[PDB]
Amino acid sequence: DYDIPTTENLYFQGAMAFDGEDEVTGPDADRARAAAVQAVPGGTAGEVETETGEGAAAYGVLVTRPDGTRVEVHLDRDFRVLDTEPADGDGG
Repeated sequence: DYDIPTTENLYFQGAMAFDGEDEVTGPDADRARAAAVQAVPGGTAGEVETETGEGAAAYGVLVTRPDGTRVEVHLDRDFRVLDTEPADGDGG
């Protein structure tokens, strides 16, 4: 929701974000802790992180199972951050 509403599929996840998708921090370390039970309180283990990169809105939204698995999506007005990333809880 923080990123640009004119992104790729980043405007689809936000929908389920109205449940319990709170604000994370940036890295997967925080998203895994929040999206775990912090974002799973609404309906699914998926929160929303907000980071700052070289672009504009270096934020992300992860949503999956509160078992450590999350789907962090890259959303940046950089016009190149509209993809997603399967959060393995470790963050590679």
